[PDB]
Amino acid sequence: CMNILLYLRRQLGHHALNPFEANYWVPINYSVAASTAYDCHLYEQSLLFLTIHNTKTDELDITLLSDILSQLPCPDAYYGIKRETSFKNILLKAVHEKRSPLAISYLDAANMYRSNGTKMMFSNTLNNAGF
Amino acid sequence: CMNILLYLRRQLGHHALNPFEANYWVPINYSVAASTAYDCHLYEQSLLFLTIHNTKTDELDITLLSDILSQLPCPDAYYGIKRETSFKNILLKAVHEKRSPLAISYLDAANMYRSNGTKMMFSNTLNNAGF
Repeated sequence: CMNILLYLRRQLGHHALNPFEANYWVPINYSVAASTAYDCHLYEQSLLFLTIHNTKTDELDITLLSDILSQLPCPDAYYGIKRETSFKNILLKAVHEKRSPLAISYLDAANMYRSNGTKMMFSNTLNNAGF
Repeated sequence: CMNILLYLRRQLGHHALNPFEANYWVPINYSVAASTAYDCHLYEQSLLFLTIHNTKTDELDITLLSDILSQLPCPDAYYGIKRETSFKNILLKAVHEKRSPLAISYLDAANMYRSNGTKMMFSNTLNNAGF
């Protein structure tokens, strides 16, 4: 369904003034299509559908955008949106970056001592660091 | 016996050219006295005997000096004598500082799997680092 929607989108709709109007020349909602795409694991399509909706109505879902940026295979992703800067957010940022200064080992040690998939993150950081 | 030795060394020697040779009025080898003092747990006294012996014979026991400086209460000890660096001198020097740069945690982690005392040094390094 996403493929046929995109395929109709590329073709020039009849008596359509705007190419984006040709995208909506079939009346569809881009948020639900983008959610289905991200559930279909083809993330570039989900990003395209988000861009369609934002260019139309500016209705980007922050949760969906953050999740897409996370799971997206591109290297410089997951930094597209800036989450509320808490300890957990910088813990995730460190475990994704895998940095030695202010290493995620310190953050996960704080989590374990304070009893706050953190275990998987700690083990991954330990194995990827070298210890 | 060490108390008598020191008491006699302190006294003014009649027709004695040097206070140095006055410290050697009773013929003895100060190196064995210093080793006994180190075994007597009076490390400052052991260093005094070691330096008087080195003033006489210039024949200090390097291993004995390292053993003395390992337990000396002064914080800026352990660096008087340099041990030619190997993968055991780096670890032992980093244990004392308990520092995160040039991580003693890293060297301990490497040695715990390369199999190159440690069962307490590692735990104390981890505790001192704060993890």
